[PDB]
Amino acid sequence: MTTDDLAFDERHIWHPYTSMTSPLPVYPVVSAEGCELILSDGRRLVDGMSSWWAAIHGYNHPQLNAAMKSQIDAMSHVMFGEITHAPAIELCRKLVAMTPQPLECVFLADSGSVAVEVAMKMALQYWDAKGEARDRFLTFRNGYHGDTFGAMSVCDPDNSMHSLWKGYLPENLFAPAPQSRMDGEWDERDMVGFARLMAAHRHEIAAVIIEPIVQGAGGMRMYHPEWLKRIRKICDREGILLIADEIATGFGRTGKLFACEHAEIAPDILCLGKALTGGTMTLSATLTTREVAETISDGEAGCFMHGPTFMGNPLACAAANASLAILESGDWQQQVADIEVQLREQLAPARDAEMVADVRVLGAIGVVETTHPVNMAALQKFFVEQGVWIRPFGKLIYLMPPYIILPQQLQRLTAAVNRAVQDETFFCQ
Amino acid sequence: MTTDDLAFDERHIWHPYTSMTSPLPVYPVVSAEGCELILSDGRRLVDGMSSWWAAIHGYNHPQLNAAMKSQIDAMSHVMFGEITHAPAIELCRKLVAMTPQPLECVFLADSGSVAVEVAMKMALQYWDAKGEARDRFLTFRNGYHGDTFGAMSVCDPDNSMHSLWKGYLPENLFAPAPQSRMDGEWDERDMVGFARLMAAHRHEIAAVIIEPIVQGAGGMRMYHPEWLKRIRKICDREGILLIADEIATGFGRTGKLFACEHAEIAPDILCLGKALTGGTMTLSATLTTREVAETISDGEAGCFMHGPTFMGNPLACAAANASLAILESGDWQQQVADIEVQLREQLAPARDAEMVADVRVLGAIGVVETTHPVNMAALQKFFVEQGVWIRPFGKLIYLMPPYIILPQQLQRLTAAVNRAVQDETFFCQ
Ligand SMILES: *Cc1c(COP(=O)(O)O)cnc(C)c1O
Ligand SMILES: *Cc1c(COP(=O)(O)O)cnc(C)c1O
Ligand code: NA
Ligand code: NA
Ligand code: NA
Ligand code: NA
Repeated sequence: MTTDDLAFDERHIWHPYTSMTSPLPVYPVVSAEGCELILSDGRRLVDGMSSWWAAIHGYNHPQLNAAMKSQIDAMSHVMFGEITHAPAIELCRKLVAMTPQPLECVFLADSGSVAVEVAMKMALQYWDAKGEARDRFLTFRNGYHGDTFGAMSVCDPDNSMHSLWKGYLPENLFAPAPQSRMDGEWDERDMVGFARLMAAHRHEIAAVIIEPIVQGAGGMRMYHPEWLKRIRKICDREGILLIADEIATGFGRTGKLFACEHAEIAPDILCLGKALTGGTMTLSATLTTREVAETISDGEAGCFMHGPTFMGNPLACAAANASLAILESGDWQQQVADIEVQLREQLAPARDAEMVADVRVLGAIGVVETTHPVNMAALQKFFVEQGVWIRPFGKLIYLMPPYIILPQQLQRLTAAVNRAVQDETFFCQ
Repeated sequence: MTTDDLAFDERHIWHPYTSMTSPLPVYPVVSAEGCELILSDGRRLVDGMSSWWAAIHGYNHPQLNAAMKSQIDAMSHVMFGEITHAPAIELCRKLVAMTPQPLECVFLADSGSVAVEVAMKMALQYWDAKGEARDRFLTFRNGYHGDTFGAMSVCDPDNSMHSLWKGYLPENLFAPAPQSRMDGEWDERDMVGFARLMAAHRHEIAAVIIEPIVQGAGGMRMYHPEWLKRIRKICDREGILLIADEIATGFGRTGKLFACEHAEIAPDILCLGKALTGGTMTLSATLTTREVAETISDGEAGCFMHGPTFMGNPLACAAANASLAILESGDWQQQVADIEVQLREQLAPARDAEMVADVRVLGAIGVVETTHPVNMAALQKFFVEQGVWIRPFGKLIYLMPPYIILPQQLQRLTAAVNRAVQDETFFCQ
C-alpha cells in the first residue's frame, strides 16, 4: 500500500461506524501470521482482538489454509436451492452433535445479523402458525445482536441511536440489564424489572433473546449464570421461546464450548457465527428444535420463509469444518483456562489505576473499563507503537486474543493496557 | 457423498425456502468446473442458473482460484475497524471508476439483503440529519430486495407473505407493477398510480427503491427504460433519494454493465452483490454520493451507523477484483449480446406451447412463464435427466447461464425448457 492508496481509502472507503467527513486514521495491514498482523511498513503487532472474537486460531493457520484451498479446487460455491454437498452436511453434522440435544435443525446464513434475523423470523412464523398473536420480543438492556433492522430492534436503545429510527423501528420490551456479576452474588432484586415486564406482556411475547453470560458490543459485561436458569424456567412455563445469541460467546470463548453451559441450560433457538469459521470469512448458523422446525413448516407458508443467495457456501463451510476440527482436539480447553489465569493475574494491578472503574475476566476475555472514554486515535496510536493490536471502544479497553497466543505475547498486550490506563493522557472529557 | 449423508441432510439441514416436515428432493454436487456441475454419481449437468446470477465467469475459473489462493496466503481475513488493506482499497477503486460519477463513497457489506439494509439506513439517517420527517419508502410491486426485515419491507407484499408479518414489518408505499415492457410502447397511463402515490406522500418519502429494468426473483419481468428516466426527475425535483438495487442486474447481466445505463440515469445510492465476486463467496457493496455520505456524517450520530464484523473481508475482496478484472477485458458485452441472440432464437418455439403464458429475453436472461405452477420435484427431476441444471420457480422457467457458455451448451438448456412446457405433465393445475 502506497501514499495514494491510503488517500483513496480515507476519501471513498467507509469503515465500521465511521464518518466520511471526519475519519480517524487506520493502519495498513498487508498480511498476518500466528498471533500477529503485519503493517505495510513491516511492523508486527501482536493481535489482541482476534479480529473481533472470530480468529480463535490466529491467522494463516495451516489447517485452515489447506481446507480452504482444497474446497476451492472442487468448487468454492454452488447454489443450495436445491442442491446439497459434502461440506454443508459435515458442517451441520458437527453443529448438531456439539450443541444441546434438542437443537438439531439447521439454517446456515451469511452473517451474524442475518442469522439473528432468522431466529427472530422463526419465532414469529412459529406463533403465526400456532394461531397465537405474539409479535413482541423481550431482551436485556446493553444487548447487541446486529445492525440489520430486525436485529437493530433488539439492541440497546441508548447504545444504538434508536432515536435515529424513532418511527421506523418497531417497539420492543427491554428489561433492566443483569446487575449480578458472573462469579458474584445473586441478588433476588435483580429479577423485578424483568418479572414485571413478563407480567404485563406475558400474553404478547413471542420470544426472549439475550447474549448468554457475556454482553459483548453493548459493554463487555459479564452477568451471573443464575440469570439464564431463571430465564429458561419462565420460558418453559410460558411456552414463549428462548433465543440464545452465542455469535460472540460461541465455541468456548468463555471457558465453556457454548456460554449457555454456564447455567446448564439450552435455548429454544441458538444463533452462531464469527468464531464459527475460525475468522476466515463470513458464515452464520441458526439452530432450533424439530418441533419449531415443523410447527413453522406446517404453517400457512408451507416453509420457513428465508433463503439467501449464498446459503451453504461450500468454501465457508470448509473453513468451518476445519475450525471445528481444531476444537474437537479439545486443546482449546486449557488454552483458554491458561489465558484466563494470566488475564485475571496481569490485569489485577489495573484496578488500582485512577482511571479504571472495573476489571473483569471470564475465559479468554479480559475487560478493563475506564471512568472516561478513551482518546481513540491517541490510544490507538500508542498501542501500535507498542507493537500490539488492541481496538478500544468508549470506556472499554479489552483483550480477546487467539487461543494460540504465547504467554510472552499475552504479556505485551496486558502490559500495554496497564501502561495505557495509568495516565490521563489518552482519555477525554 | 454417502446414503446416510443424504439422509442426514433431509432431516437436519434447511434449504432456501423449504419445509422440514416434507422437503422435496435435492441433488448432491461434489464439484464443478466451467459451465458444468458434477453429481456424486459422476453425472454432469450444464449450468443454466449461474448459481442464481452470481457465477458469471462459470465455475473453477483459473483467474478466480489463484487470486483467492494468493490472498489466502497473505491473509483471508483481518478486521476493518479501523485497519485497511490492499484487497478492499482496490475493490472500491474499481467500483467508483466503473459506476456513474456521483457515486464515489463505498460501504462494503456481506450480502445483498444486508446491502439493502444499508441503503435504507443511509436514506433514513440522511433525512434525520436534515431535520426532515421522512421514514417512508416508495417501491414497485413485484420487486424483490432481500429476506431481512428492512429489505422484506419493500418486497412484493403478496409474493412475500406480508400477512405473516402483519404489523412488525413497516408498511411502505407500493406502486402497481410497471406495465410497459422492455422494448415496447411507452403508455402514459403507466404513470398514474405512481404519480398519485407520490402525490399524496411527496412529503413523507425518504426514498424510492426499485430494481432497475429487471424485476428479479419476484417475476423475471422486464420493464421499459422510460420508467427509470421519469423516476429520476420526480426524485430530483422532489429531492427525494433514489435507490437502485443492482444486486441482480449489475455487472452486465442485461447487456450493459449496470442496468441504469439503459436509461442513462444514475441513482443516489446503488446496491451491488451476487456477481460482484464471480459467485465464489458472499460479498456486498453499497455506494452513494458525497452529498449523502457527508450529510449523514454531519448528523447527530457522527458516523453512518453500520459496520459488519467481517466488513472489507480481504478474501472476498480479492475474489471480486479478479472477477471485475475479467470484465475489464470487455468480452462480456458480445458474449452476453450473443447469448441474447440464442435465447431469442431457440426460445421462440415456446410461444406455441400450450403451457406458456409469456416468452421474454433480455441479455443472458431467458424467461418462459407458464400458465400454471411448475411441478418443482417433477420438473426439477426431468432437467437433471436432461443433463442440465435449471431451477424453476412458481410459474417461471428461466435461464441465466455463465457468459462463457458454449453455443452447444446453451442449446441444451433451451431445448430442455422447450420440451418441458409442451405437455401438462410437469405442472400442477
Ligand atoms: C458480532 C455480533 C453480532 C453481529 O454479526 P455481524 O457479522 O456483525 O452481522 C450479532 N450478535 C452478537 C452477540 C455479536 O457478538
Ligand atoms: C438476490 C437479491 C437480493 C438478495 O441478496 P442476498 O444475498 O440473497 O441476501 C436483494 N436484491 C435483489 C434485487 C436480488 O436479486
Ligand atoms: Na445438538
Ligand atoms: Na410443510
Ligand atoms: Na462511481
Ligand atoms: Na462528523
